[PDB]
Amino acid sequence: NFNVAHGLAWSYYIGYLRLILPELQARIRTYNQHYNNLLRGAVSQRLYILLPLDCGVPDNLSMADPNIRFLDKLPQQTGDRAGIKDRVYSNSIYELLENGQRAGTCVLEYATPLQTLFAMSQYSQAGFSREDRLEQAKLFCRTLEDILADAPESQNNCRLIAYQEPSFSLSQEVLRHLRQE
Amino acid sequence: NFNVAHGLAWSYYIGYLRLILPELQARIRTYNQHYNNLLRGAVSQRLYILLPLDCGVPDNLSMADPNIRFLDKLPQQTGDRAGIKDRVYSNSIYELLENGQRAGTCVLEYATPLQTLFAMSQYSQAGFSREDRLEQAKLFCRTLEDILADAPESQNNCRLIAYQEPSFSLSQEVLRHLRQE
Ligand SMILES: Nc1nc2c(ncn2[C@@H]2O[C@@H]3CO[P@@](=O)(S)O[C@H]4C[C@H](Nc5ccncn5)C[C@@H]4CO[P@@](=O)(S)O[C@@H]2[C@@H]3O)c(=O)[nH]1
Repeated sequence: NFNVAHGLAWSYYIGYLRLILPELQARIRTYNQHYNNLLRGAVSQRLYILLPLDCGVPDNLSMADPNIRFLDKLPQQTGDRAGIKDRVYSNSIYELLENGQRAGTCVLEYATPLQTLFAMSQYSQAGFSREDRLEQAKLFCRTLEDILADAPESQNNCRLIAYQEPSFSLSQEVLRHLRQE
Repeated sequence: NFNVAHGLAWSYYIGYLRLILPELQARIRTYNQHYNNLLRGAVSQRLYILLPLDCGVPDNLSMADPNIRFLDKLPQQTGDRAGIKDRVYSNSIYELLENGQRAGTCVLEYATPLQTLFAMSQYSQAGFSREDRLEQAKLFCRTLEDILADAPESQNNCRLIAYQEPSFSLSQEVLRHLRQE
């Protein structure tokens, strides 16, 4: 089933990352200056993209880790897309708690296509086993990192976080990446 | 490359159609009663989905046909999705002109995944020829009509319009479907 992950990786890039990454640093500037709390840390640059290989994508991040808490939204990006006037691209800023205190602030979300690889394995008519799914989850991440390696839109404004669950802390996995910068 | 279209069809269903179709008749009710012009035709039920097999998806429908004109937006649907608080699902209402007069009003848009099959054929690193693309465009449409055939969310609130360009009128192709109901 090689082609499934390949197509979803190209779709994620073409349909989302190449569209929102060019305007992301500008949107974070705007938030930092005009909407961020005077007394709090600037939102970090770069979109943090969670890639659970078990494809467990909760809709609420706080369900993954209590130490990951919704703070605010960036200014919305809108554009005409395929006959939709003002299609909305929205992103969410999280606080990452270390010892019940804020250790960092970033734009953070899951790669939605993985929620879709999950659903596809659950639907009989899709013909996609749960074995197929760990494999295609890996291929999706690889394909996406190859694409971004050559992408002119990734000018260091995007960070992939791939991880496997065997006590594992997501907030710690994000802070580990966030602190490399 | 069978698996490319298959995955994008399942993604379109899981990631969009199964989420927005259940709440679509309610959203059209609301528009008809509270926002539609007193003196104009009700917006038709059902989401009209354009499926050009040449995968030519302009962002503005008026570029496909001057007789297809943006009228208004439905009320926005929002929900937490994969760590995005209040991700926005937006749809656009078009007037279909026959003889410079309104012959019909419907929620109308292109299947975005086809814009993506187009882009994929244009990018060297995707490894996807323009021959592959007409084939995968056909498979996408088939896979999608099989999915919807069994879908509990498609309770006759969704209409696929597949078409090939060889004078062809899109507004006439939409009015032909719209008038079957
Ligand atoms: N027509 C129409 N189709 C839609 C819409 N929303 C989703 N889909 C389609 O549903 C399938 C799976 O959706 P998913 O969330 S898993 O994947 C998306 C995720 C990412 N896009 C975004 C956008 C905003 N915020 C965050 N990410 C790229 C990827 C492909 O996005 P596309 O636009 S190219 O098409 C998808 C795909 O086929 C919509 O509003 N209109």
